[PDB]
Amino acid sequence: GTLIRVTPEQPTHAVCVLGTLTQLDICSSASFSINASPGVVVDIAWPLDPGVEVTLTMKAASGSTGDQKVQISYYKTPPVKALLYLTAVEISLCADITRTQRTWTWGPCGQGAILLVNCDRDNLESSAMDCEDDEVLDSEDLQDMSLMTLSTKTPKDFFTNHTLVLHVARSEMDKVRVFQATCSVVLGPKWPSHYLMVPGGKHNMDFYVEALAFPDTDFPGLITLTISLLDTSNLELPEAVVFQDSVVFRVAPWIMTPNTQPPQEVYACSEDFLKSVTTLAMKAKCKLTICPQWMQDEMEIGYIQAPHKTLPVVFDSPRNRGLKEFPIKRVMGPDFGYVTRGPQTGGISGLDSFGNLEVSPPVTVRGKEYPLGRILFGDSCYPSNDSRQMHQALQDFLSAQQVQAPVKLYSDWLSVGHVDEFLSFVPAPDRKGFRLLLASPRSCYKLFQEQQNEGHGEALLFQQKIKNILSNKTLREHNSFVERCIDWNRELLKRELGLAESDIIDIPQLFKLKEFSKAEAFFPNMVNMLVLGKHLGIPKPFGPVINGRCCLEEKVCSLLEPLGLQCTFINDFFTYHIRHGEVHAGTNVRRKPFSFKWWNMVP
Amino acid sequence: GTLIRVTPEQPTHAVCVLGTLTQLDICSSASFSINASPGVVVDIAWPLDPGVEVTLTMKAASGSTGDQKVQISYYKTPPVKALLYLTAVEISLCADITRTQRTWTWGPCGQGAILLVNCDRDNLESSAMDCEDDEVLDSEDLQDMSLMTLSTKTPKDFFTNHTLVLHVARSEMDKVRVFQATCSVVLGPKWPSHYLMVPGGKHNMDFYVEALAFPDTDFPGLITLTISLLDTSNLELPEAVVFQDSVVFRVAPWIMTPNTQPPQEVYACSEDFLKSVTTLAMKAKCKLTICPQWMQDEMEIGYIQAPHKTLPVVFDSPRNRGLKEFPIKRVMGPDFGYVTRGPQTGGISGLDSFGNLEVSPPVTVRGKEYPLGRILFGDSCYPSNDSRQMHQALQDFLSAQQVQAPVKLYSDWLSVGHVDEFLSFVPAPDRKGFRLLLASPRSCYKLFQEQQNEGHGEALLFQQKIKNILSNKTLREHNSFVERCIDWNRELLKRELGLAESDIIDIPQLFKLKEFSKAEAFFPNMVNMLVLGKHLGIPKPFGPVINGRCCLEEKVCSLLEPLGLQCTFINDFFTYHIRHGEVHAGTNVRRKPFSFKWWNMVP
Ligand SMILES: [Ca+2]
Ligand SMILES: [Ca+2]
Ligand SMILES: [Ca+2]
Ligand SMILES: [Ca+2]
Ligand SMILES: [Ca+2]
Ligand SMILES: [Ca+2]
Ligand SMILES: [Ca+2]
Ligand SMILES: [Ca+2]
Ligand SMILES: [Ca+2]
Ligand SMILES: [Ca+2]
Repeated sequence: GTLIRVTPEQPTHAVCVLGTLTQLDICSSASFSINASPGVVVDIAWPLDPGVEVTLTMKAASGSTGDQKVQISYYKTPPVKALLYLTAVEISLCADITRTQRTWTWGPCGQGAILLVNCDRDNLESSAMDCEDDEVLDSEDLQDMSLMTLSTKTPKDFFTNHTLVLHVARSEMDKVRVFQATCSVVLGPKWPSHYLMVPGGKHNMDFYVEALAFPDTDFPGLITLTISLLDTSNLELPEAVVFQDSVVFRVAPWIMTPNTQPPQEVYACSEDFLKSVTTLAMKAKCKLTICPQWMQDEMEIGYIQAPHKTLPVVFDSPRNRGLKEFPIKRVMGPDFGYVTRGPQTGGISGLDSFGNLEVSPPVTVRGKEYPLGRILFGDSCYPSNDSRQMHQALQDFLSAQQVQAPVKLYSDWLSVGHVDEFLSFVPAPDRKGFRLLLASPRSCYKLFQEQQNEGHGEALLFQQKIKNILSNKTLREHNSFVERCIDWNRELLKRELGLAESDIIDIPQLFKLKEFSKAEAFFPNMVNMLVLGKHLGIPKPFGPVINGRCCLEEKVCSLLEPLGLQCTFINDFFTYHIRHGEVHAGTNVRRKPFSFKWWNMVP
Repeated sequence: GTLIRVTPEQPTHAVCVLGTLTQLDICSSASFSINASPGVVVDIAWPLDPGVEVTLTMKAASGSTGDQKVQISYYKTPPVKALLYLTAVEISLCADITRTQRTWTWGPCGQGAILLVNCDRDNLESSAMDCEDDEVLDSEDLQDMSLMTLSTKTPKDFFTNHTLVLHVARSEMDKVRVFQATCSVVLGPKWPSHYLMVPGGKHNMDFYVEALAFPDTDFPGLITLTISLLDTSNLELPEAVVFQDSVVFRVAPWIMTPNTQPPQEVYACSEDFLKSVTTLAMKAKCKLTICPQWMQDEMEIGYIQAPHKTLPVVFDSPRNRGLKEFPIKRVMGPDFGYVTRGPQTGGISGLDSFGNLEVSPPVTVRGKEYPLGRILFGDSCYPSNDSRQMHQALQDFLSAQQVQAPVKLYSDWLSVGHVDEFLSFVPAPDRKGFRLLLASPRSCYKLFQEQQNEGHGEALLFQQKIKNILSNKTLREHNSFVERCIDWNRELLKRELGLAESDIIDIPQLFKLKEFSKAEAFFPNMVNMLVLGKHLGIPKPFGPVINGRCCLEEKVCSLLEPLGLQCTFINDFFTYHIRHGEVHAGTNVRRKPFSFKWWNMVP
């Protein structure tokens, strides 16, 4: 908004940007009438009372300075004319604010452009994320960036006495970079403002914007870019600002992908195990990449999305065991982004591994819908000197991507400590579209007791007989405490995901307590499975054999077959189980991103 | 929520905390009926279909373990009884959540206790904020803290096999401390969890909680304290959690105090100037403290408030000139809190001085009400190599106190750079309850021109004559650019405070451009005034003398008299004006805090 003050002493000269509101102070220097050239529209809510509001609007840009005029006449005495020469310009900075009112808003009916972190590597043969320099080295790189467009409509000579400057706050320049195209940098970590070399008349200049940081504890994730129109007419004074406009970009969050999303690519380490996963992949329709152990624990493949582009992004875990380089060389690349968090030289724990990191399927909870589901990750029930957690920097980061609003589950009771070890999700053809698989000691005691009741108490696990497993009073106590622990999470998941019992399938699974009374799988942990659509790669439990078949496998089939799930039991025993993890821990999946556009959520 | 599983194999034993929801899984091990002792109420929404929900509620705490029982009978065959022995306890952690549903919410109808930073010094003769140690050294200190209360109702022997532990996340322990009273620490930066020594029966233990950090960029300002009930019955297993409850405190923000709040105490430095402010104070009803120059620029007196207590808190500016120690020795003390921000060894600017920091009066803006008004502070219109700003750490801090939602105004055009130099607010007996005073070159040219018209063009400012001031073409150009700058802010303030023109009074004030074309006051800056209720201490302009009186003083009186304001013109010329500041820059005020409770705002 602007208030021009006019005077009989002499004429006023002023610019009006189309779309702003220009009022007029007629009273300050001195009844009155107003007449203006045809291009000016004087609405006028005359007596010389200062409560009278007089606005001026223009419809077309001027073709020449002082193009349009307003004449205010003051009247017992003869008239006194105060003159005002106006020049109208179009000054509009444009973005994709309708995601295909200078505030960013969530929702299908909100407004605000979207910006991707340029955290992938389109560059020829380098090893750096594209955004860690001040150059656009490849044409393909521009697809990842967001287009912003300055449009001006001015007289041929306007920029004789005006300059436009594009700028970002100092607090946000470390998070964004802006290239101008005919590509060179105009804004970035080094430069917060830049004078545009614009010609008079009708012009358009394209800018390409990338982000350099994902939202975090210290970054809500909004970047503001402003254009300012400056009067540089009087050579003995500074620039005076005449008009300021600006777009607000929101930095796209890193988004995770539940087991219910159609798989696209599988990952593992390098013999018979390797072959069975390679059969599942080929059935699941996805391509396969291999590495020459715990491919689950070191990385998590998410994605970032915007109306113009969407690409997968690896979340490299701060645990830095043998697979440490795999995310930065093999996965990162063209349309494959990269993020990491946490201390990299050491200072982590086992809950920092990404088998401790999962997402739920889309869910609705006492009204609040979570279209991308909710990150699940494990920790203790309270902090003590013995208790473990995922590092605060990872928790903080997942929360700052506000979209899959994380839930803390209880995993510290397990030796290894991964939510993976007691839970999985699977597709289902009805009811919310999935099932929760929770590991269940109750279920396996039931199954074994029924087996001994039907006469098979001499049947051998692995070698232990059913009769002995059930009579073992310590095994039972251990598995009761483990039931308490899993049950605590059952109810967490129930509350935080809005699940009912009919959303949940118990899978027979027995546990044992070992070092520091932490829990480990008594036989191969079936819930630690690889979900490749409806083709499931479950660990071979090597269960009691009744009627020419493992009664364990049989029970799971009874449970998952009627959901249209096809169970394959992979042998991972000497290769994986005895080393504290299973099929799910020896693998990873790239899955299809949600169709639902994260920015349409109202978190 | 809890789901107890009952079995014919043998009786189940379980605790139920009053106020939780206990359901029953009758189907897992195996028509049926339920009968329970009188203390249990079985609502029951029978056939043995697993879709049948069976909850149990208790009304009184048990007097002894397994006090209450539920008997589930299974029935062609004769009955099979599964038994369940329940023990009910009261476990309730209490706070002042109704500020005189385990989420903190803003508003007159929301919920959540409030926590003060213990940033004052009640301690005898020390020099440290109370909260920088793990001791409560004085009884008086407990008034600043918030009371939390654990109530238990259990059988005399319950804590034979259960322990309660109080805890805070590791991410929040550095921001809170908790003392237990009969006072010693149980939680804090060192300790995230603690085992409570509670006796069976009916007990209550008081805790006293203080906060150690104000909300900031890295602290939204919520602290969560949780109690956990742990079963420690089986000596060969870890503790199993049975019940978790928790209160959420919000850390009270630092709140600033507009010129419209009744003054309580004035501050200055040590001759005739000093005496005139001492007359104004004594009329304004407030006490006076003095220091043996720019008392405005180094500190800002705000306050923190909670239902139990409210105290003033100094905001010591990172500029560290001669007055650097004044906030930490003279102001800080009993019921006088302390905060600071920004780099303290150097790395600041003049916009960092707190004459660059003001608040508006309470205001409403296109619907959104701001009951505590809005922080105003100055910066440039865009960032260049020459432009100045208030340090990001100060801006970040003021914004994180979400309450007086800051507005950036344009002050970098002034030499010194303070919003103080072009604006003040004053009480008014009508219309929103105040006036905005903006400095106005327009007004003074008008006044002088009218004076020369009425024959006084030989009248002497200071020595310059009116005739010459008006004929001076450079003075005029300078004052036009300065008008552009003040006008830019007029409209900012109009938009961001919802002001209309009738909220604003122009005060005649002429400026000159000097070093680097920055602006300074041509004569004593009248808008830089000390507002002590309705008693105003304005700088003596030493204006042209007409009719035995400065026509400048006269104009201001014409302007402020009819608002019931009493102008006193203090001479600060050789003492203050010639050193780049005025009365407002040579002073400070403690003012009465808003009656409106900040937590009732919906920011
Ligand atoms: Ca680049
Ligand atoms: Ca790229
Ligand atoms: Ca890594
Ligand atoms: Ca790309
Ligand atoms: Ca994972
Ligand atoms: Ca203390
Ligand atoms: Ca205290
Ligand atoms: Ca200081
Ligand atoms: Ca106190
Ligand atoms: Ca101030």
